[PDB]
Amino acid sequence: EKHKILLRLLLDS
Repeated sequence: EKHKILLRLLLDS
């Protein structure tokens, strides 16, 4: 579930 949280924090900008 670590790879899902990183992907969302980034492409958010």
